[PDB]
Formats: sequence, C-alpha cells, structure tokens
Amino acid sequence: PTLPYYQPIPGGLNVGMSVYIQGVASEHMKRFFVNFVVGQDPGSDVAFHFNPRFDGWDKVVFNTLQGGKWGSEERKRSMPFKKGAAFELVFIVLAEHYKVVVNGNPFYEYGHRLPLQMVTHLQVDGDLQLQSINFIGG
Repeated sequence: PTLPYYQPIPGGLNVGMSVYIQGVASEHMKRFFVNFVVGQDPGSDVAFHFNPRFDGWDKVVFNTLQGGKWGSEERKRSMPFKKGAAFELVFIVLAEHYKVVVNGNPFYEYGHRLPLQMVTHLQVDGDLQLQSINFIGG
C-alpha cells in the first residue's frame, strides 16, 4: 500500500476485530498517525487518533475528533517506535477500548468516545513506509 492510505474497513469496525499494520518508521520521522475515521467526507469525525511524536519528549498522543473539535488528549510518554526501524502495530478492538500492541508489547488501552460501529475507514499517513495493512477477525 501507498501513502497516504485512506481505505474502507471491510464490513466496518466490529468488536473482536484486529487491525495489523506492518511498516517502517522513517529515518527522519517526526510524526505519523493512524485514524479510525467516521466516513470519507471532508471534516469527518475521527473516533480514534493514534499519533506517535518525536518532537520534544518522545511520546504517543491519543485523541478523538468530534464535530470539528479535538477532545482531551491522552498521552503516553514512551516511544515504542524507532527511526528507521520496522514495526508491527496492532489494534485489538474490544468492547471497552482499543487495545494497542506494538512489536508484541501491550502499549495502551484507549476507551471508546465515539461508538466503534460508526467507524468506516482507516487512515494512515506521515513519516513512515507501509508494508502491509490487514484486517483480522471481522
């Protein structure tokens, strides 16, 4: 797949589903993001925004965009990615939260703010190369 990636999730998002992303973080990475998006119209809500950042104290930001407004940011001050390194990024969709697993290590649990069944698309962009995106357990 090529970037930017913005594709429908087959059968929409459901509990039990996993999203498995294999990529390589850019040698020159500042940020990238993975968005679980409600539709493909301009100004679509983002149920879940997953945003690793190397600017400043290395961290990952988690948020929701609803009605044009970013919510209260959640943050984990730990960077499971590495500039120039291949990664395995898994989102396990559970009833209570998205469980994020990076290179086999449980990383974060992001509680649902928008109903997960409203999600139609996965969007991925930023400072990385994409090797594959797979939807499992749909």
